Amino acid sequence: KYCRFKKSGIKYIDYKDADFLLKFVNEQGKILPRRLTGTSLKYQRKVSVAVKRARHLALMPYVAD
RNA sequence: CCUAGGGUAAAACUGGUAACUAGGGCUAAGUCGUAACAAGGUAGCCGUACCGGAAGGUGCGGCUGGAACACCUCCUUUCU
Repeated sequence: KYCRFKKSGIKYIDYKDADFLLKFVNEQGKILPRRLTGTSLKYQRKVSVAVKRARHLALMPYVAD
């Protein structure tokens, strides 16, 4: 129930990795709540805006299944 | 020359009164409806706009000074 970004030394969230951005998304392409992943709020905001940036850049789908 | 008094002109303050007219408090509790008090039978109230014999109704925003119900779809992590 810890933060995978506070445990490691990662300070940025890249959006050009569709394979890496699949760990914070639902099975149908929805952002997972930070309660299930233990991520702090400061990094949850960043991962949410990164997911949205990937959706805009057409690396992750809006409506998936 | 000065100045009491008198005349004249336009204003300011204030009192009384007036056809008609708006609202307020009581009287015997007359006529019409039941708007609020229980979730008052459409939750209530506040600001505002429109409308209607009347209490009032509706649109937008805000509050609980409202009752009854009221824990969860994903289970766990590697420098991307």
